[PDB]
Amino acid sequence: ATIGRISTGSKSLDKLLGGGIETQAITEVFGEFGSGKTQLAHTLAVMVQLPPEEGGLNGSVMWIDTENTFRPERIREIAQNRGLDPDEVLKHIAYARAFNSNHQMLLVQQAEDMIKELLNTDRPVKLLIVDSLTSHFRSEYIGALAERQQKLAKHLADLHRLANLYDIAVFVTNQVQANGGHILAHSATLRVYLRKGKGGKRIARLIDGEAVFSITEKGIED
Ligand SMILES: Oc1cc2ccccc2cc1O
Repeated sequence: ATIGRISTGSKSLDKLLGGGIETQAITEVFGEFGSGKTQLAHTLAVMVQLPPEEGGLNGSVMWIDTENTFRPERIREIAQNRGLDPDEVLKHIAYARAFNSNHQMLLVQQAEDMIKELLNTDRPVKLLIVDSLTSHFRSEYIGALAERQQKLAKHLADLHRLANLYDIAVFVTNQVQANGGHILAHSATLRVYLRKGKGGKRIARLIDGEAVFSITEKGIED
């Protein structure tokens, strides 16, 4: 398949990304608590449902939530301010809460079943969100870094296989602050560092110019 792109909602961020986040790729956004990673996830879950003329892929979404941070009311707001019907937008987001890192890994295998079911339809899965990808692994493997890296590596390999096999954009978040970070090392297709700037602006930079945007009723925008 050709590489599809999903607009982030921000022209600035889209330019930095070459048009938007790519299908057949894992995009990892990392930064401190409160930097806006989950807001970007919510925005992408709406944008992907637009037609290509508006920066979407007419796509369905699957969302694995590890921190109980998914907010349907926020999806509704973004959808209503992106000219979409909020009920339709929510009906095309499949949502699951991961109880722990092992359940998170099983949910990726489960996601493949729904991906296959929708593959030949007019609303194939085009976006798989894992927010947060690392939080359970970090808490469960304190003092056991080598084992943590083994499990994360298999999890990321599973996500890669889905991205490439089914032409999906995988978008993952990773909280990194004071003294923290192996990030996801070199595993993601693309690493985006997100931070707060003056006056509530958010700033994004590719790791391996900078885009600037705001969090608004449209999700994010210039
Ligand atoms: O109904 C489902 C929703 C999911 C969401 C994320 C990952 C896997 C899922 C599997 C489901 O059957």
